[PDB]
Amino acid sequence: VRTKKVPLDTNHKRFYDAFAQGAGKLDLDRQCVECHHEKPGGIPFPKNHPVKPADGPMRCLFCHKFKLEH
Ligand code: HEM
Ligand code: HEM
Ligand code: NA
Repeated sequence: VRTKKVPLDTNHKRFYDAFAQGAGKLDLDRQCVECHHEKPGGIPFPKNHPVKPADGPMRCLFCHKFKLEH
């Protein structure tokens, strides 16, 4: 099935804007961890979600596309 896109909402608008301005996806991915992380606090990944790699950030934007894209 389809994997979920980045919500276009107040929580993610700055990433949409940064992306539109030329920000690299790896730099953006690093900022996602602020909220999307493991216990305690924040927004935990579901069971079975991929875990972070040794080299560089988990590539959020590779699997979770922005909406409004071409
Ligand atoms: C960083 C660029 C980033 C990504 C990528 C990302 C993705 C993401 C997904 C795929 C979801 C699930 C949406 C769904 O189930 O349909 C999701 C949900 C939420 N996020 Fe997020 N997110 C990124 C960054 C951040 C940051 C920095 C925050 C905190 C300010 C944040 C927060 C949230 C919240 C809350 C949700 C729940 C659904 C919603 O209200 O949007 N995300 N994110
Ligand atoms: C990068 C750190 C990253 C974030 C942020 C992120 C978010 C995220 C959320 C919030 C969910 C839950 C969705 C829901 O509530 O229904 C979620 C689930 C899935 N993800 Fe993810 N994800 C990040 C990284 C990655 C990477 C690198 C991949 C692919 C290798 C990936 C894929 C998936 C899949 C599949 C799911 C379940 C289906 C879905 O809900 O989209 N994520 N992710
Ligand atoms: Na990426």
